[PDB]
Amino acid sequence: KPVSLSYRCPCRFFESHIARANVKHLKILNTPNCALQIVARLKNNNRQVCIDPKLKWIQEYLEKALNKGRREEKVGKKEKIGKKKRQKKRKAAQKRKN
Repeated sequence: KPVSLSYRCPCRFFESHIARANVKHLKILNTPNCALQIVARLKNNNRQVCIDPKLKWIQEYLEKALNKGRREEKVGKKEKIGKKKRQKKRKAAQKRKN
């Protein structure tokens, strides 16, 4: 492979052999808009490593990661998260009664 300019994400390219039974505390790194990085600590090795996002057991975990890396895609319609610019959208829930 030729040497790229300086494109680099927090984690380098991940391992497509890592197992769920071989991994410890598992986290996904929120990159620049990079390939979501599954950062894992190896259960036996103790070493930090990244899991391949396309791994068949990872795809399931990815769903979890998708629930983590969620932006203003819906957020229902009663929750006005609040921004610091413009805010031309209005999500009101003035019917507080339950």
